[PDB]
Amino acid sequence: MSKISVTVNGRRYPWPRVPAIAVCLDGCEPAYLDAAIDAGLMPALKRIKERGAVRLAHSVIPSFTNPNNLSIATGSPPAVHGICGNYLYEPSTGEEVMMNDPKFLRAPTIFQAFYDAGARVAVVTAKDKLRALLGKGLRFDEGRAVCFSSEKSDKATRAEHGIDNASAWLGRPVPEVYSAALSEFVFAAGVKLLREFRPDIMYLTTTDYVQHKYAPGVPEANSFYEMFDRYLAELDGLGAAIVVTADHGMKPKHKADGSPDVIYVQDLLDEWLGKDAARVILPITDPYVVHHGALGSFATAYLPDGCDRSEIMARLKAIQGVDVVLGREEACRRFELPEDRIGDIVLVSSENKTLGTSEHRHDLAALDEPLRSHGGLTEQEVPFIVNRVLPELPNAPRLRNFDAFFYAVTAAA
Ligand code: VO4
Ligand code: NI
Ligand SMILES: [Zn+2]
Ligand SMILES: [Zn+2]
Repeated sequence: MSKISVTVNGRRYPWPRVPAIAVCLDGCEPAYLDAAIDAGLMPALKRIKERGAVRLAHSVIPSFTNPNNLSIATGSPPAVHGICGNYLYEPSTGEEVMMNDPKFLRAPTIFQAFYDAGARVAVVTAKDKLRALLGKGLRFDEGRAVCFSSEKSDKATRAEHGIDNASAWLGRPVPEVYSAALSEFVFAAGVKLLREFRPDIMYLTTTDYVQHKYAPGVPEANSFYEMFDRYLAELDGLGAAIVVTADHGMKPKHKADGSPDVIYVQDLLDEWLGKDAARVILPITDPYVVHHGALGSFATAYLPDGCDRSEIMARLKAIQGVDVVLGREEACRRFELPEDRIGDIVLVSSENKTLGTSEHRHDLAALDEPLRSHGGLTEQEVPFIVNRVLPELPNAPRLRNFDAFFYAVTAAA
């Protein structure tokens, strides 16, 4: 007998004999897990690590939520699926269109590929805009797919989500968006789906609310992972093959005084090239939000015609805090990004600095806690833990977070 498989974006996925689950712990710097385990708060993960396969994997660069979640969902980098930020910039017209609608996804998900082959597939996200992206190509008329978010769980319908009101179904209220509970709801939904729906393939993804606010090992961070461990214990106990990984890590990005340490890339380009001659894009989050939430460690810039790119790149690279400056061609090759959705230059900042646009209008420092963020090479390294024996499993840099499903189904097969 030849074995059954599903081929997705040039990778062959064996059919899982038991449910195959990937859990994306948003912003989970490996240190978070080390600290919670050391505090005796994660007995299940502690045992799973001991008896399973423990690795570190490399995220996609930019180490942001959407590019990484979509890489995990498709088993491919942004050069294939097309989601390399939160919004793209039109060189002419000067228009900014969003990178949140599914029509911008250019490759099928593993979920669709398995669904189309007859599998039972489940996707639970914390935020609803990711739900729509991740759910592309799923159908809800055969009782074989479930896809909803914690955020809009009470709005779920059979015809569009595969379930009528996930809040009522789970027996928990819709959580606050800015809360640990938004992620807890995902884990609880995942367990109930495993019990009652028995998916062949399931993805659970969360938010990095807690991680942006609290460093590894502080009480509020520890309590989050303590909470997660309970659900991990239940999933593991139910017999699923599980990969626990993250979309990206998290580092402190604040000066000694606790204020954001920022390099304002637009200001610098204004002086050298003329005001608004170039356009700096910060892919971390939506461009019409200004409350310190738009600070990450990766930026791209669209330069005016007939300017010296090589000269502009050399000046930025000389700045302390700017670790990597590359042209579109080199950046797309190196980070595996699509050329048609990236600027003329790509900038990556140092470990404890971020990249902003300009100081005129600035970015409003609203929340108190010292800045923590991601996007750079220093948030690329993520945990990759499997609850099965897998001695051949590679390690970083060969192992990617978007190998999660490949190894989940392999472990399940
Ligand atoms: O939604 V994010 O983990 O790129 O802040
Ligand atoms: Ni909850
Ligand atoms: Zn994230
Ligand atoms: Zn984040």
